[PDB]
Amino acid sequence: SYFEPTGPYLMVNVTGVDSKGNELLSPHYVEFPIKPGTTLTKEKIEYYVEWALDATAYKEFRVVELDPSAKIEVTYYDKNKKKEETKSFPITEKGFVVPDLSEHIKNPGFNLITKVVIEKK
Amino acid sequence: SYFEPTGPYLMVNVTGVDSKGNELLSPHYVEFPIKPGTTLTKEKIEYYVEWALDATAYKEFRVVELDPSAKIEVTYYDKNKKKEETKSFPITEKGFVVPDLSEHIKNPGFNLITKVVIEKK
Repeated sequence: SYFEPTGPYLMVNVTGVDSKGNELLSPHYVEFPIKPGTTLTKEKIEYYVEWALDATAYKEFRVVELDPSAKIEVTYYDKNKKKEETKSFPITEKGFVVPDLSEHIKNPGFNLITKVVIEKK
Repeated sequence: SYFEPTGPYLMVNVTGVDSKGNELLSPHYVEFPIKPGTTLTKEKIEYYVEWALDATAYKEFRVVELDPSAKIEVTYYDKNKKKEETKSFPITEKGFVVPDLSEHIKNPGFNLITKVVIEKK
């Protein structure tokens, strides 16, 4: 889309590095629409980062591992409290259900800013 | 300096916003040399962010508050473990003493990536 997204979305900002820590790919920005009620698990997230890398020179690379301390975070301004609120969700096999924040913001961006180790298959 | 810094440094990456959350200033990158043994406290850190804003249009603005969840973080590759290690330090009045990581890296960058609320004096 050319315009601001109309609903919740997953914003993937990933830095790709090799197994020795050398940066291969700079923070690459990609948006994916998501809907409240969806369960986001570790495998689904890895699939979104592979999808993200498809727009790069590293489209055929295997994603070895995501930084284990990586979390999905959403920040918004609560209008009724006049305060900024930030929620964080862990990336696990059980996963978490995407909440509906429409009461505060119609197009919340769920952020995944992390480093990923990649390698040739 | 035009070249890569030769010793430890504090890297300030701040986003300035007003009291309603409007972004006034985009992540602004500034480096300050620091030495192991120095105690970095909340007030010293606020002083570094004011110093950082002096390079911007918001040089006369008062820094109202730093995001309370902001931490100072340093990431490096431990050569003997062949693993990346990340250390985080809280921003408090007691503060923390800057460690000497020269065994692993000669010019570690202590990162402060946070949002700060600013206003006219």
